[PDB]
Amino acid sequence: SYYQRSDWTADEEQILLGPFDYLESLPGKNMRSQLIQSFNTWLKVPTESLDVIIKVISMLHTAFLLIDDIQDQSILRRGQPVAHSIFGTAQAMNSGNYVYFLALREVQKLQNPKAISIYVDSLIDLHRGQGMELFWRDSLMCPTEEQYLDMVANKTGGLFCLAIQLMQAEATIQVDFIPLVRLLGIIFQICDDYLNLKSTAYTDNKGLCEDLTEGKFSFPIIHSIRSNPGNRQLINILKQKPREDDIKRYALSYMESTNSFEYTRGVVRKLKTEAIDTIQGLEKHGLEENIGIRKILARMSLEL
Amino acid sequence: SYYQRSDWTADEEQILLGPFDYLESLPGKNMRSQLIQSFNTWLKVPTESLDVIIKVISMLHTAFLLIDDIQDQSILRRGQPVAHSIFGTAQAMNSGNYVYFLALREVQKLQNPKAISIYVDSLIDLHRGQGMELFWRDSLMCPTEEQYLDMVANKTGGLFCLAIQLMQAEATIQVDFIPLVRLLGIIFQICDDYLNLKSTAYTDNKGLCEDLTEGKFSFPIIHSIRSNPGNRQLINILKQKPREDDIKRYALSYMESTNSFEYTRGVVRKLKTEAIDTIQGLEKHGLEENIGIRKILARMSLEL
Amino acid sequence: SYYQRSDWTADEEQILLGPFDYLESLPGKNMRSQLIQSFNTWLKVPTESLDVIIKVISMLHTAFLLIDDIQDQSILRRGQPVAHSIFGTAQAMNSGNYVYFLALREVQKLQNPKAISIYVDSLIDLHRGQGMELFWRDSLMCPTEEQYLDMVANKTGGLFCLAIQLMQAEATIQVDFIPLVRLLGIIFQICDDYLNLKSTAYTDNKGLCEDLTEGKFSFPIIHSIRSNPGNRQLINILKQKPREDDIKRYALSYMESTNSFEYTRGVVRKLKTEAIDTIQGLEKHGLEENIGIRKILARMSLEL
Amino acid sequence: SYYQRSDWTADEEQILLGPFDYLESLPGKNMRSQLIQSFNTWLKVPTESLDVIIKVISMLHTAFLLIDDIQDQSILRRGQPVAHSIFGTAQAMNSGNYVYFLALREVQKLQNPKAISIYVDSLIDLHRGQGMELFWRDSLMCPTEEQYLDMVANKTGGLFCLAIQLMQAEATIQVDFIPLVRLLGIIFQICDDYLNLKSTAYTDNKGLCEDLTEGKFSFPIIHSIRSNPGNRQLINILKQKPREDDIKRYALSYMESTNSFEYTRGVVRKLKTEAIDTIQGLEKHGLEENIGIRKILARMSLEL
Amino acid sequence: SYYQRSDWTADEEQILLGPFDYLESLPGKNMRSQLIQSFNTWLKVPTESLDVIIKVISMLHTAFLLIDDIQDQSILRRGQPVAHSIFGTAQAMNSGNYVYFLALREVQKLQNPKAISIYVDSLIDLHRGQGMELFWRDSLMCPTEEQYLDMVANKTGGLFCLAIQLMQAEATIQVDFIPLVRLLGIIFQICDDYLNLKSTAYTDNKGLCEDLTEGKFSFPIIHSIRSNPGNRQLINILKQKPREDDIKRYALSYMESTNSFEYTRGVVRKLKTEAIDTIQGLEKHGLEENIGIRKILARMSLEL
Amino acid sequence: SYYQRSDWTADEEQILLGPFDYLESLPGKNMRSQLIQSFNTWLKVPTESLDVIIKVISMLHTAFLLIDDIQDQSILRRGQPVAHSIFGTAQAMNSGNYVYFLALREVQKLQNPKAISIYVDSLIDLHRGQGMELFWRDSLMCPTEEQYLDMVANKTGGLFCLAIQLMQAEATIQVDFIPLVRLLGIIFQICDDYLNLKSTAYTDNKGLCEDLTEGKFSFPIIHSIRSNPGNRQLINILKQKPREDDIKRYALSYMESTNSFEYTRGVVRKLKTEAIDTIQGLEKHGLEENIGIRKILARMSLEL
Repeated sequence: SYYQRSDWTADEEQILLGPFDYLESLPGKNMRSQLIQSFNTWLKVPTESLDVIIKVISMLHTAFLLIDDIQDQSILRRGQPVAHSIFGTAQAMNSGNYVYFLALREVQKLQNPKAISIYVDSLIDLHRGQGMELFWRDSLMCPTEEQYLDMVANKTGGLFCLAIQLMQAEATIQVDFIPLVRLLGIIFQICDDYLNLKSTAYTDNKGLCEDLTEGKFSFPIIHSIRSNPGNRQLINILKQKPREDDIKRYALSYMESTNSFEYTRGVVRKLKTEAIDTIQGLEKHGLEENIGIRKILARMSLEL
Repeated sequence: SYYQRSDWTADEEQILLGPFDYLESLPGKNMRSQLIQSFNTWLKVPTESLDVIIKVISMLHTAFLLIDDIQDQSILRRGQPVAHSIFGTAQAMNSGNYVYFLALREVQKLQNPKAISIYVDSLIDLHRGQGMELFWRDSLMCPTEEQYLDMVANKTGGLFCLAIQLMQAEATIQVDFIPLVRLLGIIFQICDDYLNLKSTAYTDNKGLCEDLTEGKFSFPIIHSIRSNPGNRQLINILKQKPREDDIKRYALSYMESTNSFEYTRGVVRKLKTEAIDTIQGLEKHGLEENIGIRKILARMSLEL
Repeated sequence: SYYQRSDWTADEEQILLGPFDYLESLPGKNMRSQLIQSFNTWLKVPTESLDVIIKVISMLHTAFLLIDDIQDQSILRRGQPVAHSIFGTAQAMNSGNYVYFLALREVQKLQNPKAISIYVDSLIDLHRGQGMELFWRDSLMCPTEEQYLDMVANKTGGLFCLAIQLMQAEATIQVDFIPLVRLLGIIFQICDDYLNLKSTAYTDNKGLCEDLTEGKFSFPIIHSIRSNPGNRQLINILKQKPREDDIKRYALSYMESTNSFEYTRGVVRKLKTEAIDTIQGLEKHGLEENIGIRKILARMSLEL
Repeated sequence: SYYQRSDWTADEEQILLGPFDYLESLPGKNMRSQLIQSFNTWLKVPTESLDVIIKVISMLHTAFLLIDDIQDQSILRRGQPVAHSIFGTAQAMNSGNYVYFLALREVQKLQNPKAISIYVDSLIDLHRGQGMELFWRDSLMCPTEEQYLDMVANKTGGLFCLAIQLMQAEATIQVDFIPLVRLLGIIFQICDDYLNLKSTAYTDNKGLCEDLTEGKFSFPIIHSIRSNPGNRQLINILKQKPREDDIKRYALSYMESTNSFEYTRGVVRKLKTEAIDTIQGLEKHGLEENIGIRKILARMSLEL
Repeated sequence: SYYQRSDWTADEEQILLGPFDYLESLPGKNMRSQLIQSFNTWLKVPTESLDVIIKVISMLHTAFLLIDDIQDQSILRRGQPVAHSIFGTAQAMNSGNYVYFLALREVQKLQNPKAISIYVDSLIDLHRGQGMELFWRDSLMCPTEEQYLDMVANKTGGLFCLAIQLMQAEATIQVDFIPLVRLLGIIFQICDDYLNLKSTAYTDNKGLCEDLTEGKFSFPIIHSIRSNPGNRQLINILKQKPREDDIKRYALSYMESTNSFEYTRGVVRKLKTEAIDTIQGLEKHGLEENIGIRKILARMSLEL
Repeated sequence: SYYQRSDWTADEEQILLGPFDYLESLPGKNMRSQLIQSFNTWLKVPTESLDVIIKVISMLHTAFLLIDDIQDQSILRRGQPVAHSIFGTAQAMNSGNYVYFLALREVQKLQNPKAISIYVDSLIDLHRGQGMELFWRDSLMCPTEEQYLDMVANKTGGLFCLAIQLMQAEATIQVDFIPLVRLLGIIFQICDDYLNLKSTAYTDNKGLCEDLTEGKFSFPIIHSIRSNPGNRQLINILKQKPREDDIKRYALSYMESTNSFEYTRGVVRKLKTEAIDTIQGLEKHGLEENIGIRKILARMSLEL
């Protein structure tokens, strides 16, 4: 035969994972692993299966970061260069897409037929989330706050619900944790939306107000645009995707003038009270007190 | 409750599949359908199953085109604009990645315990193929022809093999058709590589010598670079990613001087001969005479 | 005294009108002269006054072309280079703005107390028209056809009305010709919108489908976008401001599929019919039969 | 009728004035209003008419800023983003051009036929000034100092003389203040020319030496170029329109080496002595002592 | 010892002369060989020496083409891609500069004490010529025709004179042929300047009117700019360095209106007449009738 | 005669030397002049000839800086703008190429036939050095450390050896100093390679890690790339030519992780010990003790 097929070699797998391994080497906050641990106080998935779920979620998380940074044309991730500024958008996009299916091969180790439908439903929902966010961005059409939370429940909540739904599939308890964890993702994203524009530590890790450079209809941005349609300064700044900080400082100033950050803080307050009440609900009906998930809720809301 | 979850709507699916429907609306060759059809003369998959496999292969094929045209920074697809030059790269990339998982969902309709692993194995090989091709392109490091074929087996063969491996999994005979189909994919790809540089039908559909613009180390380009490594004009032309026709016709002329199109024709002759031997071996061992796969063979190499 | 004021010199006026004289040297259709001439069959303005109004309308028309080609980022004007591609945007913009006021000075030669307010009212409407068109373009927000016509009445009708309103102000009859002329301007503009996409005479003078390159929401483009709002290819093509012909011919093809050129032809038929009714009504009430305005009518819609 | 014309709505006027209202909200020094107040000590125009003149001058001033920033491709105005970096050059240019004629409609409220000829003569002169400055810039031809002051007397003095000439038209005193106010504009512009390169507060408000980035043949720049034609470093730096501060710091260093800033300071001294002597001249012949205009002269000359 | 010095290898010379060999592989006119050949009818240089001078002139000529195409930012050379569009500017520039000194080494093979000073004097004049041409281009300051000719004598004559001055130095007769050859170089250059704007053979080899794209003040361009300095379109077109054909054909049309190609034809007629007089004077004083130099004369002006 | 040749004027020589005179006015470290003085303790070349050698070496040094900065697309030189950011790449390249031959005319003043062959051999070697460095850079092929030192001995050592070899030609002593001075250039370049990435004073003079922006396979960069081929982060950062400091700080961090700076320091140690032993060798055999060259060796190695 003229063609003799060769085995896949570690050296080649080291190329394919180049961009992905670069990100995993950048130190991150590891909040999804602490989310899983919190919920395991209740679901008590054994260590063998839990370690597989933690691998799958951490894998997909990094893969999405590779691809969001490309799609969102970001400069910094975790204070350091975005992977594609080193490896180029093409290899980084491929490396992330590759990992998606490496994680699918991992979920398969659970030998749990429900876990597969869960992964497929989840990846469908994640892509539906980024699909709507990109739609609004590129059409310069500000969504309603309700539309935004639907999108976030798919895009950010979608990974949280995968993690917990895989755990539910690996446990016999018949209690539905998904509503709680979806709420936690929404809070997490709204908090992330606020910190992008207000935290000094987020300026260090992504740059000043990078959501403005990216053109994102984020939560406080939506509220400031919609609080006065007569003024089109902010939505036009979004259209310009400004890299300059003079424009970003002006936008962040305009957004304070529309009380958009008290608004967001107040919404996060109301959602935290729902989450605490949901948690207390689960515990009234058979579940032991869960300090860890109360701390994960406190940690994500400190409005730095 | 502040957040109430909404259903996914037909209008939103229409947005998410915007770029995908655009490509599907472009008249194509539907070549993998004619290949499945000709293998079904042997495998005789039930029609409901063949219809599901045909949808899966159709979706994935269009989806990769979205992603591949982005990574290659192509301009034309099937003589029309590439999807991201209409919808933008981000929405094109998400549309393609989305469809990867809509197809995984469609594979589930077969209800075959082995289908998920077949899908995973193929998507992994697909990304392994494209991963290595990007690696060589981005590093300006010319592969050997042996390495090229290994990569092609994964990249172009990877989806051919997914089709025949799903069919095998739904058939009642046990014959292994994979080495044949992977040979058919290598031939298909080498022919594509030649036509991209030498066919008017391709200069009209993707533009004149578009593998040069995209910097690709394709089969004739590899041969021409390696046949006189003291002359470095062709590899340097690749690095310049030329959109200008004058540079591309000079490269094309250099490639006739190194006699690389005759080389490629000869290799295709040798590979088609192995394919016919393989087909004839399968037929001497039981299976019935397959005219259709001989026509597919003779159609894909027609201009060679 | 250190500073001594110098006079303005012929050499400096030549510099200031550099871009303006350039456009005027380009052979044009001189269409507004043929429209003034045909309304003068009724208004019978004295020749000295008509000569001043004709210079005023000529200057303003060329001046707006300078400014409009800059705001549209056009390439060709009357088949030749646009003025700023020779003189630069800044000098083209100043030349045009200058001429606005040289024309205001020429209007003063009429010595008519009401002429200044007519000029002001027209320049204001002109900028109101262009203001709204830029607003819709820059915001990627498709107007309704009713909104388009209102805008066109101001933008294209605004200078037609200035001509006829200055003439009325110098005539001795009291008939109001404005609603007719503004209808004539809306027709002129809709015809321009159609020809820009469908005429070889325009593809040679401004380039193929140049309203697409400039992102304009023109009459047929509005109809095509709104007639199937689930398909978003055409509006997305506008956002990309494509200079490539392949994208433009795809858009042009989509626009034939939504049947938007037949729609535009029908609307022009309806509007020409109103115009003839209006003309005939003016004639039944006293004024003499005006063949010339019927020829202007039939000339501007000729290719429709 | 198929077309029914709509009234202009406040919402639409809020769009047209978008860029203009943005500038008027940025806090400025308001030196033209204090110029008018100073001169009213003498002309005693009543409050009803004066308020109209102050509106017209402040309107035109902002409109010119919109357009100069576009023409001069500036980044900052009054320490904040230039309007067109938010609204785009097109809407900003239109909004400014629009305001030109809004101000003409305002001058009309004076019901003073002389005021109209004054406005027309003034707008002619302003455009003649920017016409010559742009001519020299784009031709990389350094003017003489005398040519520069002729240009400035039109460009900067032109607005000062409009303001005072409108006041003279609204007052019965037969004393010609224009020579004095033209001198004041020249001083103002030379001072502005120096502060652009030397003031720390101007670096905060426009950036470091932004006249260099813009390529302006400003007063000290002219003198430094002409003080040694053998060296072409400075005029070549002008050609490069440098955004980098390394180049601007070098240019400002070279310009100190040619004693160009003592030269400019010395010229401002001589012009202030002329202005004070002119003011004393007006007062010897009937006019009361005018402290305010002495302070406006002191405020503009403090060589920060 | 840590460092051990290696020899220079054939493979490394191949790399260094990569761009130079590329140009030499492009079919050219070999015009300076036909000029040397025709002067050798008189000077009768021994063949070994003439072969060395011919190699020196060949190398320098190709080398300057490398450097000149870089400084002019040209696209096509002899109908093919310019060397730096294949190898990059840096390697093209180094290749050319390298060859300058490989040619100095070849000049040494003549073993003539006066040859080094001849080479130096020519390279110096060559760079003096190109230096002044860049100065006028970069400063947008049109030279006088007298200045142009002085520059051309150095730039184009400079290498003609190097050839004839090396030959004179190896011959046994004492006749001075330099003023003749420098006249021949001025004629050659003026003809090149005309053909670049008017010949189909040149529009195919360098592109349509490429001196406009490169902003050159060439002989007809100088005449057209200076013949009506009130019209500034042509000089402004130079500043824009237009790659667009529409701008270039407008310039070409303006240049026919100023009657600058007839002027250039007339000047070439006058200069060819002086050349024939000079040739005939050399022949009446001893030298034999030189048909070949009359053919070179009549060939270079053929299209004029 | 129609053409009358003009003399070269000081004003024109001042244009040609524009970029070169700009550099010579920027204050530099003057290490080559102190190298020549050190070696003259031994060679005792008289002041008349030495002053010529110092002129030639300082001339060529500046000329190469003009051209390297262009080739390497640098921003700063000696803390100030690169000459071509003021004069443009074309005039700067010409001015440097011009000076090459001005220096050749200077070497001629030595009336030393050996000096000419020395200059030619040296300019050949310099261009061979930059030829190989550019080859590796543009091909993204990391050379071996041995290949790098061969290149540096030509590129940096080539000017050092010219200086000393011209002195040897002007002196009767028959002792070969070239091996020592070539070693000194290698040390100098390795030191320069390290200081580019580590010195605070080099960040001030060229910018942070400018070798990374330029894509140079410098000494520590080579060692870090080759110390782990599995990781391709650093060589890919080289390919991207990063202007951003986030990427450069990451690269410099990665390079510390591979102990590349201890490696380079250790190599410089071993080379200094060879140089000191070489110097002691020359002194054992007749040469007087040479403190100056011991200090030039100490000054270049202080690893700031």
